[PDB]
Amino acid sequence: AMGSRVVILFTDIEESTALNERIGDRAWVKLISSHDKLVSDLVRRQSGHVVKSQGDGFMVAFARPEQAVRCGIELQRALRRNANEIRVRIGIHMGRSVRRGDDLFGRNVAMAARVAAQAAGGEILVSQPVRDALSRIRFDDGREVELKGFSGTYRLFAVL
Amino acid sequence: MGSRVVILFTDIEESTALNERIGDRAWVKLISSHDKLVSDLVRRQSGHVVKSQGDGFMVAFARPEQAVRCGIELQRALRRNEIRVRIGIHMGRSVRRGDDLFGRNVAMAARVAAQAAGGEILVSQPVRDALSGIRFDDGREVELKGFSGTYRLFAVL
Ligand SMILES: [Ca+2]
Ligand SMILES: [Ca+2]
Repeated sequence: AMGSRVVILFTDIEESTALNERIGDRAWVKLISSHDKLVSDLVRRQSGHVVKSQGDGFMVAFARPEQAVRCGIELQRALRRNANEIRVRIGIHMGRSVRRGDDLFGRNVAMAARVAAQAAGGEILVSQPVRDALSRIRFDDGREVELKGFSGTYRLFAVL
Repeated sequence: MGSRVVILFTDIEESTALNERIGDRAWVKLISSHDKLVSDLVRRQSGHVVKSQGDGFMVAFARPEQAVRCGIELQRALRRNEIRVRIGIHMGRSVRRGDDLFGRNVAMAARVAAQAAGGEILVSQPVRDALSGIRFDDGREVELKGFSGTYRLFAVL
């Protein structure tokens, strides 16, 4: 089979451009640097690696889905603690994808990005394969969506 | 808010549908050759690829004519070859740290590219004004997400 199994987590900040415009570039560079360090550290704690990041978005790879979910939960908790300003959406999907360079390519990379794009600020959504892989962490009963660039319907599950 | 820089974004129109159509094997081959093409052409105009992810590139140039020429050669090259790519170009101060670019003008460049049609090179008004060899349309006025008001964007003819 083409490619290797990987669990891909995408995250990005809700309305980051408006935030940047509000607080100005000096404050934004500090904010996004602090955020990057936060994400990086929490990823490393779950034996993940940040594959790509640009602006307010990150693509992260894990070997096991429980690591990816644990990382998301800790990130959302950490962001809530900080707020006591920044909300992030998190999406997780797993499947085979092709490593080329220090990037990942293939339909399951794109799918992971769409699972994330479906998530509200403050929310962690996972694809059905992730939910099913973790069925033995708690999930809602899912909602049915259609993902940009893909035919058919997909059920996405919120982490509780 | 950092050094003056010209920022070019490009990305493939509906790459996901494309991937699903030809399959991963074919897609990885396609995007690998596309990456080679873009990298080649950027270097030809003294640009520097700052970030690339999936079907997209963020590119830095010193001068707006370099960015526009690069965009023109890339569209021409792609025609000689199906994929359509959006190209957007903006200029302004951006913070350049750790081999990356930060700030509102990076976001603005991405918004300009996102407004471009496949096969189009769209530039912001500061880029058009700096180039006053290169011909533009009369512009179109649009809202860009995250920014207040409207912006006039100009296609390269
Ligand atoms: Ca965002
Ligand atoms: Ca695209």
